[PDB]
Amino acid sequence: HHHHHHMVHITLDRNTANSWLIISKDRRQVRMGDTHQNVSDNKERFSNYPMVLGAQRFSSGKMYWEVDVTQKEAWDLGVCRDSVQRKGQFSLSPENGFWTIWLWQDSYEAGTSPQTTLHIQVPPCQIGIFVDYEAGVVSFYNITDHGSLIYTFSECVFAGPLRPFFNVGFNYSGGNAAPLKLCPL
Ligand SMILES: O=C(NC1CC1)c1cnn2cccnc12
Repeated sequence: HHHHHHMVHITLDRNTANSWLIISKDRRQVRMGDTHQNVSDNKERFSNYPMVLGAQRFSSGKMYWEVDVTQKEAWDLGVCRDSVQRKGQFSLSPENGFWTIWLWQDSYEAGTSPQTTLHIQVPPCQIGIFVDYEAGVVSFYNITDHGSLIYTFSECVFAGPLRPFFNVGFNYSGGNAAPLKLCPL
């Protein structure tokens, strides 16, 4: 690709975070805590899953950012509608306002309904996420493998402002404590 020049500075929005997440002072890293993080509940917080949104809202243009996933067993990344459901159980699908990929149990999948098998030869340590609002496109790139394409959602129906979306995953195994980190430009 050649999308790096639409690079945007993403930061995490503490107020949207699940109450077990720990966001770094610079708002560029997030990890699962071993307990509730002593914050009040609010209507923005994802209740059921270890999710958090970026602070930035996008309604036009082309946007690109990169996320470090080093040594994680499980995660979800992409974008979502600002109006996605926060409370209770839900599936990650474009019908529910999410454009995502994930790692789960040694397989990578795109958040279609039903989910789509990805073919990645080089397990990624960093993921690039590209959004073209006007074109209706969300694309994912393997930064570890010279920027190779992972997946493209096209004909997307955003139907409102978009926010960067993150899921650090549960850590039942003790092997998924590592953070998600927004990578420098
Ligand atoms: O964005 C959408 N689809 C594209 C990404 C694959 C999309 C969002 N809601 N919805 C409802 C019916 C059909 N397609 C949709």
